[PDB]
Amino acid sequence: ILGGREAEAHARPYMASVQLNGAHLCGGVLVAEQWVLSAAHCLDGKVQVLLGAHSLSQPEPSKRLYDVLRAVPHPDSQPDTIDHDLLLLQLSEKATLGPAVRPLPWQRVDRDVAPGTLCDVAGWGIVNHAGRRPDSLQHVLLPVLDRATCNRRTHHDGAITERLMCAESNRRDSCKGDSGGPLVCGGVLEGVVTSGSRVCGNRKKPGIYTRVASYAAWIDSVLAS
Ligand SMILES: C[C@@H](NC(=O)[C@@H]1C[C@H]2C[C@H]2N1C(=O)Cn1nc(C(N)=O)c2ccncc21)c1cccc(Cl)c1F
Repeated sequence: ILGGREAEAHARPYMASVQLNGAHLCGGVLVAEQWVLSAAHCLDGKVQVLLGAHSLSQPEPSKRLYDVLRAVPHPDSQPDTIDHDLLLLQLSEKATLGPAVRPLPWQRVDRDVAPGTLCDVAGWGIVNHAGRRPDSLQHVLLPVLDRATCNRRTHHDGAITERLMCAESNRRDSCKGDSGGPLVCGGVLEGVVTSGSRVCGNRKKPGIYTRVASYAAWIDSVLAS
């Protein structure tokens, strides 16, 4: 997260770190007892999910690392595109829920949110241009950027489909390692940080997030498998 601040520890109990050989790979979001939603491009290394965490490195009572029974990339995702950029990770078992570990309800109405709606993105992604990686969860409050402005020639030039949304990227932004993490608006999961490479912190190139409501049938179908 560029230009953010350290998040209050365990105040987002749905935040997950998707890990590869015990190193942070992507954000994720606990959406069901046994399921973490993330981004398609995040993923034969050992993939785990860390829940209840603030620090990646430090012992915390709430911290628990879950093996993953199944990784289910969206079957229409493709490298070289950020369409359908979701990933569902079935944990080994139902996560132990408590104050620091709780599923986040996700948006089912497939309608756009208000322009400028202040949403919250958290992650363990890079925090500056040199690539400094934070130990502790960061977050940033970002206003939603309407899709029309996001698609202007000087911006993302028509690339933003109705299944995607944008937020402002003006020095504050998601960045590398934030992919797969939550964009939370009005207390509900609205979007998932995309996981294609993109410039961070450039106000002319907004952050892109996948609209979970647009993918309800997919999510429902995979969570009930
Ligand atoms: C392990 C490795 N993880 C990744 O590269 C993940 C894993 C794989 C999906 C792709 N990834 C991304 O981040 C993709 N991505 N998304 C955004 C975005 N939306 O702004 C972005 C902007 C710029 N470049 C890549 C970007 C990592 C390297 C260094 C530090 C950290 Cl903290 C870290 F996690």
